[PDB]
Amino acid sequence: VLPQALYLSNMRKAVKIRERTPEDIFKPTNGIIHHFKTMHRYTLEMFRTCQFCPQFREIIHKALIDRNIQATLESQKKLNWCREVRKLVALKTNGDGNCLMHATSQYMWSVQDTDLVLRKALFSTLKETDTRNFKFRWQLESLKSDTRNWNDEWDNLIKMASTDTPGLQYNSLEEIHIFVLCNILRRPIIVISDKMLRSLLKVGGIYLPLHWPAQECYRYPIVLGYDSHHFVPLVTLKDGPEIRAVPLVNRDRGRFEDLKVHFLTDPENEMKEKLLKEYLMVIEIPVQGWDHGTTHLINAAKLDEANLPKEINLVDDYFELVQHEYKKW
Amino acid sequence: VLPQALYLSNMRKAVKIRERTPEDIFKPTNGIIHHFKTMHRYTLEMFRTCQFCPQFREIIHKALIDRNIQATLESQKKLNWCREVRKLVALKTNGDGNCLMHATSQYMWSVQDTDLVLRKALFSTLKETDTRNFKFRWQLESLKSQEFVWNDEWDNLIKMASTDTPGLQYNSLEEIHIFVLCNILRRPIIVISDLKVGGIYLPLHWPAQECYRYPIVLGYDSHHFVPLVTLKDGPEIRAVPLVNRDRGRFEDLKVHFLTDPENEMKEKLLKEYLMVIEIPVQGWDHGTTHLINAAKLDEANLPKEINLVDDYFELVQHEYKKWQ
Ligand SMILES: [Cl-]
Ligand SMILES: [Cl-]
Ligand SMILES: [Cl-]
Ligand SMILES: [Cl-]
Ligand SMILES: [Cl-]
Ligand SMILES: [Cl-]
Repeated sequence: VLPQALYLSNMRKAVKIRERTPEDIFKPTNGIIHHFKTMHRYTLEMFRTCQFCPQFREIIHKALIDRNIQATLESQKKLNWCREVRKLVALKTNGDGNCLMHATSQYMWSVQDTDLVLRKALFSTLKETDTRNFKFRWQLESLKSDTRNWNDEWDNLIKMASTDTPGLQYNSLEEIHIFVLCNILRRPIIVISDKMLRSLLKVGGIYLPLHWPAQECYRYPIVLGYDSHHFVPLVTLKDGPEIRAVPLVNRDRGRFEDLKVHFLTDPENEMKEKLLKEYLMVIEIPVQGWDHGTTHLINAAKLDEANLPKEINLVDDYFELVQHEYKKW
Repeated sequence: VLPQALYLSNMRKAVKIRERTPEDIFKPTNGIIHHFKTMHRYTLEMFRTCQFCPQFREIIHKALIDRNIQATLESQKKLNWCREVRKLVALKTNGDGNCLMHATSQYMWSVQDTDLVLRKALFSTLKETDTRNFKFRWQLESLKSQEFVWNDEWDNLIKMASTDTPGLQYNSLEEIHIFVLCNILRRPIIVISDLKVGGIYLPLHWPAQECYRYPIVLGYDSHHFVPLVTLKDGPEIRAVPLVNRDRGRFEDLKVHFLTDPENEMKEKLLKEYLMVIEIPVQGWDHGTTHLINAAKLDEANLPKEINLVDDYFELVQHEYKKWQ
């Protein structure tokens, strides 16, 4: 019926978007990490489906939405658990070992990382610059959770970022790769991950571009979901009264558990709340208490409004195809 | 990722093109046939797959070209027999029973008739307009058959043009439907084949001055129509021959549904409705050259907004750099 998956809606447009990305990268010569000049500020929003009928809804949802990860994260009260906030929806992402990049790229630009532009930029930073501060931060985080050979393990993580064949086409990436990536984008990344109930994953949590001053970074996050070694973007649904925000804590039975903030130094961790407020637009939302009567204020970060112009938006072209195809029923 | 139909390089743009088509149909009050205002004057050409690594040249062909029908028509010496004119290539067409329209739509607009705009336009004329003259021409052509072994036949032809389920999804179409179609387009249709569907269909319900004088060219084999488009950019003549070699002589392509007075002036009619040129070709005696008639083919002219092969071509170029 409709396209069988998003990218088919305007292939020429996708190519145009992809072709713009490597030209937006600025490569300094004073040792500052390479980074995007403008495109990191873009954000996708998904269109509403409620106006359509179940046979149609079904084909749009089977086409665009990863309903398996969406159900897993919702059923654990990790995704879409606050009544105050706008729904997020998981978009299908290719599972080829480059999905961290495909999901990040879709969240901003509605296309996956099929030219390997983000993957290469990550590997180039890891391979060709001094990474001593990234290494230190990762050592600290490694020791907060046998005999470690630091040099050998660091070299392996650099190797994992390469485009070389080893979830089979590329090596899977892990936390440090997310942290380096957010510094290339100058934009925080928040990962909502599958995780065992405390009564019984470490990739979940908040990655800040700490190698830049907050004033030089975009202050709405990219929001990804993670499950079974797979990343997806979790994009906001157009709707208020509900507000665009993502909670920065999870429920844990009758208490709350802060999302992990990754790769901090010790003094940063002491002023974590202050740091979060610099790099994100942190608001407080009242939620129902699962121990005490009434209510508890929790921190959340504001999410961006859709700003990805039509001329670079597969989702807009997709929706216009939907409308055409719809009115014929 | 190299799509199997030109339109899929940009499905959003395909929809825009299809949406333009019914609005371009003019529907007179005085009983004259409904007809396109402007869009009938568009022509698609295919891009060259040489000037690519033959390895990659071959990836595109499996993607876009109906090579089964190209080889059949070429081995029968009907398609691309003449070494003096440009090569024509058969584009893949949906075989759902609406392929006459999918092929015709693709030749002009690079999209298939998937909203049924042309198919509905045909049925509308046959079920609404009067068609007295069409039926007469059809009777005359039908009675030329030297032997006959008969009149619910006209109503069933009308029914065949409907969008009703028959079998494929739609009823297959025949010669008379081609003739009505060329008059809705005000543009000749030429069908290359080995149903005697092959030949030339002229929009004779219109004076030639109101018609577009480059043809639509289709191929036909095994109940299936495809467009035969010009391959873009050597120095061969941009024209389709109006004869074939047949047993050591040149035989004219059939011209369909003419009246007696029209038949007596067939060559003059061809010269009014087409751009006829007289070109030299090699004889069977290699010491001899012959002049034959050919009709000029149009140059590619689909504008930016609804030009689609350029979008497909851009995809190809991006993919090829990554392939080098
Ligand atoms: Cl776990
Ligand atoms: Cl976490
Ligand atoms: Cl020849
Ligand atoms: Cl011969
Ligand atoms: Cl013929
Ligand atoms: Cl001869």
